[PDB]
Amino acid sequence: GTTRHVYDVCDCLDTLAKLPDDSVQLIICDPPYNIMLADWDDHMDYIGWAKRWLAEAERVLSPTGSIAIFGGLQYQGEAGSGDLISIISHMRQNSKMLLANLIIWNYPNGMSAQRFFANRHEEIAWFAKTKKYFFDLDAVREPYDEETKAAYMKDKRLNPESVEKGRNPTNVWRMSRLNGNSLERVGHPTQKPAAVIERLVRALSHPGSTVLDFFAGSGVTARVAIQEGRNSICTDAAPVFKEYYQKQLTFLQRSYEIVEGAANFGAALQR
Ligand SMILES: Nc1ncnc2c1ncn2[C@@H]1O[C@H](CSCC[C@H](N)C(=O)O)[C@@H](O)[C@H]1O
Ligand SMILES: [Cl-]
Ligand SMILES: [Cl-]
Repeated sequence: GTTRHVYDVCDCLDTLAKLPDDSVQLIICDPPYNIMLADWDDHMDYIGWAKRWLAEAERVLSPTGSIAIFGGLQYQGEAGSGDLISIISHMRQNSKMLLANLIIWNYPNGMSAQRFFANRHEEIAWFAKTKKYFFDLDAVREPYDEETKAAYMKDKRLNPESVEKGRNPTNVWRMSRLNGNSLERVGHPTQKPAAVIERLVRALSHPGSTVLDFFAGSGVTARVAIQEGRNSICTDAAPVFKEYYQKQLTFLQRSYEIVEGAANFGAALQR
């Protein structure tokens, strides 16, 4: 009943290259949306660079696996950059994966704007490797209060089972981002709130399966994986990632084993 979690500082392609085909159940992907100066030696645009890990991501996913890709739809056209649409368009043309849902993360607060509608959303593209993708809706249903539940149980037109299990969360999630006073905050500039990752982990992966994140950033995926009983592999190219990861652990003050080093990826792949 003990889960395994491996972490290390690596480039995404180097991590993927060490993972065998169909060995991962879920991938959390919140990638940078611009290439680096040196990348111009081999590419002419963002997708040219991104196509490599997107292909590798699909390769390591199991037949029942899925990948959630975070991104926006505000790309302006700057060379070397792109957004979630650049990725989706590429996938429609070159991948057999299915777009099972385009989730809208609608957050409450943000900056104001005088010349346009203030931005209050970012997206999550959920891609499934095949039609046999795993999905656990009941694990993420939102229960009605005892009052609403009662009013529905009296309505013979409605199914009692559905009422008791709760409502489908829908593909529009109203969840707030982390603020400067959040207890989760480890220092990463774009740290994602555990709440959003949790819903993905619960709905798109089963207990004891492997969750992979090669742009781990703050290491939030490992914390969620540990909490939900999943195994995990988290890597990020930034040396500071190790610090964030260790910090995530302190939040966990349960049976799990932490292992450093890409050479040990296997520990987290074992079912
Ligand atoms: N080649 C690479 N391999 C692995 N990780 C990389 C990488 N290039 C960047 N990263 C890491 O990926 C993470 C991206 S955070 C991006 C958040 C959000 N998508 C946004 O655009 O604001 C960072 O932690 C960064 O260190
Ligand atoms: Cl959708
Ligand atoms: Cl993060």
